[PDB]
Amino acid sequence: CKSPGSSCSKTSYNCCRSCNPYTKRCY
Repeated sequence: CKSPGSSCSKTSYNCCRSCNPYTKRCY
């Protein structure tokens, strides 16, 4: 996956945790 704060987005589900669209980063 990516970091638990990696700059994800809406389609980026590469977070082992999840993607926060408020921070555009993973929770």
